[PDB]
Amino acid sequence: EVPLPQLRAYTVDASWLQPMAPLQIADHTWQIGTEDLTALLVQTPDGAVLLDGGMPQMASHLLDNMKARGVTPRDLRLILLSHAHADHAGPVAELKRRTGAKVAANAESAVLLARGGSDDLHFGDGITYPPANADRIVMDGEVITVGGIVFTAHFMAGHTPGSTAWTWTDTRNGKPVRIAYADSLSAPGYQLQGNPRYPHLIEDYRRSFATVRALPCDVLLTPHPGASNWDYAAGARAGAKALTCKAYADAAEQKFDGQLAKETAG
Amino acid sequence: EVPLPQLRAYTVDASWLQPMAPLQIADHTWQIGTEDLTALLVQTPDGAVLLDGGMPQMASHLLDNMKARGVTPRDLRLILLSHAHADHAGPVAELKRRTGAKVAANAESAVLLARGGSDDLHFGDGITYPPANADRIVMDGEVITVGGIVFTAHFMAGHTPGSTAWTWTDTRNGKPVRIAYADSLSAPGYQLQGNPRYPHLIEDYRRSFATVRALPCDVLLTPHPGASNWDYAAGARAGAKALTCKAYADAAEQKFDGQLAKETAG
Amino acid sequence: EVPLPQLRAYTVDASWLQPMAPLQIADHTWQIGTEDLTALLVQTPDGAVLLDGGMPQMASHLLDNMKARGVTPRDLRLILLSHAHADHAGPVAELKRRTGAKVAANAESAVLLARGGSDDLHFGDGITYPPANADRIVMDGEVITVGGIVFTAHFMAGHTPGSTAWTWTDTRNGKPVRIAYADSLSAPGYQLQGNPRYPHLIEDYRRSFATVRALPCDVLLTPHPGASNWDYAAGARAGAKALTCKAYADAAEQKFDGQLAKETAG
Amino acid sequence: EVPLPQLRAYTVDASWLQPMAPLQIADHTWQIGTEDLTALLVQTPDGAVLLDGGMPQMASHLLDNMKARGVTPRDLRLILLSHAHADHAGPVAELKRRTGAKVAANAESAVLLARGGSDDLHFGDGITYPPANADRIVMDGEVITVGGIVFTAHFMAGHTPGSTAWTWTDTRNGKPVRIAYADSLSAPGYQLQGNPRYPHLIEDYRRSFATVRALPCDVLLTPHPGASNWDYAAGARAGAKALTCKAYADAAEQKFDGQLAKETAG
Ligand SMILES: O=C(O)c1cccc([C@@H](O)P(=O)(O)O)n1
Ligand SMILES: O=C(O)c1cccc([C@@H](O)P(=O)(O)O)n1
Ligand SMILES: O=C(O)c1cccc([C@@H](O)P(=O)(O)O)n1
Ligand SMILES: O=C(O)c1cccc([C@@H](O)P(=O)(O)O)n1
Ligand SMILES: [Zn+2]
Ligand SMILES: [Zn+2]
Ligand SMILES: [Zn+2]
Ligand SMILES: [Zn+2]
Repeated sequence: EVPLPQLRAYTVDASWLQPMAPLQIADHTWQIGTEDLTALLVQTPDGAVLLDGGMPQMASHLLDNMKARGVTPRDLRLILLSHAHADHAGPVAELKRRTGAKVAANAESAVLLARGGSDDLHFGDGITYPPANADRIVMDGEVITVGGIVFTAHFMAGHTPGSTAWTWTDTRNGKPVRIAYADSLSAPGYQLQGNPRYPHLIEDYRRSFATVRALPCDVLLTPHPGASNWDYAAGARAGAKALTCKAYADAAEQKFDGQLAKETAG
Repeated sequence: EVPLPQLRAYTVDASWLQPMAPLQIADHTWQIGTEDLTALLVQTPDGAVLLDGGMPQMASHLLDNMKARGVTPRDLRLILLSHAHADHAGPVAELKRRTGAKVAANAESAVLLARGGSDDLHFGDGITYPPANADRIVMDGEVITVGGIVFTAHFMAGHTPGSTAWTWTDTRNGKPVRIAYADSLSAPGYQLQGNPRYPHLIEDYRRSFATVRALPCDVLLTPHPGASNWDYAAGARAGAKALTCKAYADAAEQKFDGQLAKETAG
Repeated sequence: EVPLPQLRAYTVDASWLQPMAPLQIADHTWQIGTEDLTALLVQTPDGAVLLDGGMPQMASHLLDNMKARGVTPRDLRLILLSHAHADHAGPVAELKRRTGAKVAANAESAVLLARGGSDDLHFGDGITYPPANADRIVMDGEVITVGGIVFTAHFMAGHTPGSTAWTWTDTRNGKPVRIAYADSLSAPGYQLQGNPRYPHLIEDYRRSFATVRALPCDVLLTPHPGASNWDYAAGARAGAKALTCKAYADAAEQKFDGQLAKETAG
Repeated sequence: EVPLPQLRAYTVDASWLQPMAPLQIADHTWQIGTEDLTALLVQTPDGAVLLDGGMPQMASHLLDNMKARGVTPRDLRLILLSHAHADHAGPVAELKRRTGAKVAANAESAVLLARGGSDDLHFGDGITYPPANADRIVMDGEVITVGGIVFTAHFMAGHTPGSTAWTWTDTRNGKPVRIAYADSLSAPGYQLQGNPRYPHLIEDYRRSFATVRALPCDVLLTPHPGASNWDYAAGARAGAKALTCKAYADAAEQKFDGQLAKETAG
């Protein structure tokens, strides 16, 4: 006779968990996550901002890289998120406990974060992580300012209801660089049509392709670097092959249309 | 070079996950969990109560056994807990979504439940589960009444700060049976002395031994049946060898004293 | 010298607090709130649903009217909300404590409900109420079924980010009646243009006028009955003068356009 | 015919709302609240701590006094609480939004804080305030360290289940000063005996008198200064008549015994 199955851990490709030293993107913006998971540190004269943290076990590595950059735990002021899945919001609860950081997120991301990713619209309880509370709720197009760097929220619902693109302007060589950190536009194993948990899913993805296409976007970054053709291990040429926001959105829409056709067939 | 380790799932002995048919304890009280995890159903003319649910993957099995007993999802009114660890409160969030059930717990258990067992005083984030909210907060000695069965809370802090014994009076052969569902009194791998996260840990365990010793207790049940010498697979003799509350408390205190001595040596 | 001002209570017109006996709308749908605040009871063979509860002090009155209708506290299964302001969600926390009811709401309404209406985008902390937790989060167009009555959520953001219309089909004289419970479309004292807390406010109101115009709508009801020209004190002619959803939306848009023009001038 | 009563605001004596300039207690410790509500600022080389905030409308005044002391919003690191009633935790939610501050509290205080003081064991929904979340849960006897000042929690349940005394050592004239910020020991209008919401109320108060009597206590402060015979308007003699912790506890117990006798008679 047969016992219920053991709980299964959320396991990922090794490269997603491979630590890297900080990689500079612009004068105040650094990649400090792993080879294949983005975690952006933005350093200001008035404290630091983190956009995404990657997987739950990455907290101490993030703190090490912040230290290397001159950011102590007390200096971390704000955490922002692309979306509240385990491989991007994983270490947020632990980072809040170990630093001065407060979380800003939209309502959808906040409720998923507070559930630790449980009762996911598509994954159920298969991919969970330590829950955390949001300190500030943001609305579409709202700005947050830290040390004079202005971050704007652009909602792009689909991958999760709370999926967000974050944009800000940094500098490089004395010239402004408009950075767009755009969320995933994938739908991995999702039921797209007639989904009772997400009835307007397709309409939301279509709007989000348009949103991403139109972002202020000298440089595009994504939570998985491969999605925007970044190679974090490629040093001085890490961002050389990066997609524009237009090309990223077009690729995502073409992929999405193909998935829809397959779902209709399958 | 070396990636961060993969997340590790909370895995348990097979017998902890082995489904069993309902085993009657008294006229209205049934064991409906697994061979080695207690989940008690108390059926009243005015709805049902569940005390503990076991592991997260046990939700559907619990619902099956309730159905077998004549309890539909709408009939489940109340969930009570021994303590909010993954192997006793595991399926609570899912049960709340799939039934009419509301959760009553003390403040300590409620905050741990809402974190999904994360940031545990002793386990860190090693043993987590889907978070759930409590609908009612109870105080020490408070009663809750369902269909005329009266449940009394007896706080017994130690194993967790929110550890609770639940007592009620059922019947068997026309005579009252005072049932005591006493929580774990173990301290598995805990730092007992000078623990910065739990400075009065030893004082709390000592008080809890006294509390358990004095419970109204014709029949003792525990979240792990082995702790009270129950054998759920032994049919008509399942409870024959069960400890008294006095003997359970004495055994736990002797074990605890030995662990203290070993900690001092080790 | 001068002390800080005393806290000021949220006071309302007397008619908003004037109890009324249940007024039947269709075969299973009743108005059970006050003369000028809507609270709809929908009775099914499988339990009851409440849509809105009015002000915080209305809980006991609601329970009295439910009792008069044959609905005991245990029979109330579900609370739905138009929006989470004090004069519609006021008694929700108390109703959850005193009944079997669980709350279903969208993410925006859930986070405002959990704050008890504090940190409102427009009112600050001026209009607060006892906080409550949502048991189920719903997405736009999602359905909830109770005793065979099907409720559909239609998001209509503006008055609050989480403003929702609820629609369902009841019967009257053997014929179907498509009921639309549409939220407020007012913006009382709001900064409409360039609002940093709600940057897309005007775009959201415009979309919501279109949403309301298109609802399945044999009979329109609104949280303030006057907004849809209901007169709950008018007995057999209570709903005689009621607006269509089209006329309600058109009136709201004309009002809104006038407010925009005044804001530009003022 | 008669409408339901209007909501009634929580109004207090004018002196409770009378702003005062900062009054120094020891080298790093200041009273910065009102004439009759304590709010203690402790300034360290590594950020500031606030113990209590008074009433909800005191947030801006607190921020003004912090500014006068050289503490900017970003410098406020930690809020601690005596108990989570409206006249001590009132402005906590707003302070968290406007500063860098995180809240540390025990489980009981955290759950009451998250409800905004609603569903109080004794007051019901009569005295509510904006809800806030705790960032850190503390256990009895646990320490928190900021800039080298060590704060110790001493639970003293009774006035609320989560009532806490906070102790720390400051300096004055080159000598250590052991400061005890002891919570209220009052029971205003409480049912003491046989209270179904608080069955061990009397036992908890008795233990708390003993706890307070034994605190390290060169200087006693209380949330209402009058309770410890402080006069914040008396300048250089503000603390001259202050009670010892022993005398404060003895007075509270004598008062409590009298209230018990009256309850038995009345
Ligand atoms: O290309 C992307 O956007 C992408 C790539 C891989 C995986 C995913 C999502 O499943 P995650 O972001 O939740 O991991 N998204
Ligand atoms: O004897 C007991 O009380 C016992 C036995 C085994 C394991 C444990 C605790 O680790 P759990 O209750 O969290 O599983 N406790
Ligand atoms: O016509 C309406 O929709 C209306 C009427 C009066 C007041 C209001 C809003 O302020 P409330 O719904 O928050 O009370 N709205
Ligand atoms: O002496 C005291 O401790 C005292 C004095 C006045 C009022 C109270 C309590 O009601 P509060 O602390 O909730 O205001 N307590
Ligand atoms: Zn994802
Ligand atoms: Zn345990
Ligand atoms: Zn409103
Ligand atoms: Zn108080």
